Amino acid sequence: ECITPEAIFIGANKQTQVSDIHKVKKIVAFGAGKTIALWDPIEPNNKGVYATLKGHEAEVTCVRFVPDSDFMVSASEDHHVKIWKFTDYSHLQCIQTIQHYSKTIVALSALPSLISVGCADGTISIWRQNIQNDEFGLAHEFTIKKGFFYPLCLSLSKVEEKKYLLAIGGTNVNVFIASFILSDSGIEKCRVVAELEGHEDWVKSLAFRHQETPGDYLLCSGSQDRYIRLWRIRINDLISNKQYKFQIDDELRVGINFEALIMGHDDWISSLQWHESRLQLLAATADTSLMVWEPDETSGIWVCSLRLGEGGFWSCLWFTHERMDFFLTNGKTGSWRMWATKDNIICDQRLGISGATKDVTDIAWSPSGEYLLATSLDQTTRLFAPWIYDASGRKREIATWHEFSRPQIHGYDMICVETVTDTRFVSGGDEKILRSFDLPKGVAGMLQKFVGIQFLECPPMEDQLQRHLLWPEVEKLYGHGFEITCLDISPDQKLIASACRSNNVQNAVIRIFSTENWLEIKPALPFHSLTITRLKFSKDGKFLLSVCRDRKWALWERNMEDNTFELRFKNEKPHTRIIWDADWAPLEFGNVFVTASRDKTVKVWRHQKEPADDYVLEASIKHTKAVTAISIHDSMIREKILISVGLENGEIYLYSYTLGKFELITQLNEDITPADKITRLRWSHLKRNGKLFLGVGSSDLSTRIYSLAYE
Repeated sequence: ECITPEAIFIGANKQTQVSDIHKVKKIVAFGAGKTIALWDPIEPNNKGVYATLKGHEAEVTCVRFVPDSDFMVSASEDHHVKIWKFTDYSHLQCIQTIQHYSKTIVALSALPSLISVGCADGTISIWRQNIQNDEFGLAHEFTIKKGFFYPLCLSLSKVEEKKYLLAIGGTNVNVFIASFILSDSGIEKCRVVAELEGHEDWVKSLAFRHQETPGDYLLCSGSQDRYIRLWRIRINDLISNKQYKFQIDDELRVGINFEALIMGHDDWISSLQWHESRLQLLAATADTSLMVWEPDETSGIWVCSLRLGEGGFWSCLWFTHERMDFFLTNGKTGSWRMWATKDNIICDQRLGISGATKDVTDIAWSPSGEYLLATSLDQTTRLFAPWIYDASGRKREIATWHEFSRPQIHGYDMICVETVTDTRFVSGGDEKILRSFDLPKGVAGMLQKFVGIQFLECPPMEDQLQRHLLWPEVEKLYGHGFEITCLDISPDQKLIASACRSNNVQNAVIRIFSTENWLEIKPALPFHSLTITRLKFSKDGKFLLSVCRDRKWALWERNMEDNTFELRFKNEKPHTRIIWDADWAPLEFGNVFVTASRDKTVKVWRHQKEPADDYVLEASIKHTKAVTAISIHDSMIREKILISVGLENGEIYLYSYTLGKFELITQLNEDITPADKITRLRWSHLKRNGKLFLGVGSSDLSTRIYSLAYE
């Protein structure tokens, strides 16, 4: 019936220009994979990322809000620049795609009706939007003819009406200042006027400050030489030592001069944010330092008034709310850290957002269905759960989801996870090893307090997730040099089934381990196939389903006394292409399993004793793209079964299936689905708040939660 995007967990890209914040709305927009994630940093219920803007075909690199407007500019490694416009108070849509560039866009800077673009081929362009429509047209572009120079940062400043400055920093030790004038349908008098020198390495961040005092404002530059330089700009009323004068025209005379030097002892300068209207400077560095610099009240020299954090920080943001001011910054794990201060004196850390930075490979709910696990190539296993209760046992108005634990942070290329119990899980990958972990005492009391799972003031901070909420490894299992591809637990939680793929010599094999003694049950299952893509124990544990890349499926009958297996059913032409995923249906529906294949079809297989004893094809359904994930809900909804279907391009479908007929409940709106391959779909056993819950992992970089309302 009704579908809600409950939660989106996606990590922030690691570039210095990826993030920005709307001055009026306080909405944080940052590049996250191919998408632009939107975060309300001060939502009353602590909601994290609530939407991801799709469109770019490669990693988003720059994001900037057009000041005093409803527009937003973004850039990507796809060489494109996109113009977005607000449709409601919180969401935007793409209105223009600039395909003028051949290499990655590196820097952006925006002012009302103006955009400054920097490309990795050396091009610097000025775009101003037409007045009739909202389309942005190329006004003029040029190049700094200094070898293979290309810009790494840009900053615009409106000096007077129709007259602008453009700061350029990149692969050069000098800050280039250009000046142009606004004219009918473009610009003129655009040339480089000054080369502010002083830095000793590449300039990585630039930012002009606004004119609180008419005609006298500041420009801060950050370099890879660990320093920040402050430059004073004046107009008409100007005067070692140096000062770079130039004329924007026969009636405007600018004078720039060095004013202050800061830091120099905390690695590269990652990001610099001025604050409106106070005269303070926020700086993020590459050694995980976030500092506020302001001129002393007595001596006037610049001095650090606040220090936060300690790796590295890439971007930082700054907004004021309720007489306090908030500091944002993203780290190596793609997580946003946040602080709040009455004043530069006191502060406390506020709840942030988190997510993977590389493709999400697998997910798995706990047997109870109260939390979700997800692994990523970013070498982390992450646990997400809803914040249902406050500290007093009262139920929160909205149960927003958060990462409550990071069981693993140093896992080499995991591609599969599965929960043994509510307190233990197993994980594997190309390590050629299978690791199992227990739920520690700390995480326990936290899930019990805020999530209600029975067995501080708010969910964890990034500090606690990186080195306190790790699960202790309890068991090492060796595949004897064979890479793992997937696994499953028997319903009784007494058996592991590990799928190991072929080394192009020996074929695939299924290894069975006991959860009690963690010893292999030695009759290993061989194959005439190379890569098993998914194993699944039947609901009653009687059979072990198998699907392979070479288009086959095979059912292994279980001996309930010896815990051994014997091939009983097989099919060598059930599908035309790779079978990516399979899942059983509730026994109350029958003896049924479903397959999903690269051949774009989902097929249902029901057991029949009639001639012959075998699982035969019952129904099929074709799609537009390859089907990569499928999940049947543990319970039955409206006397039928509920099937979620994930495609290679990110689309998700929800079906109700009865004997011989599929029924499209709905295709999830294109604005809430992932932007790439769904790697796993998993319903949650739990029914809560009259809602079913669906967990999704994708090459998006994201782990997403959806709800479905039935009764």
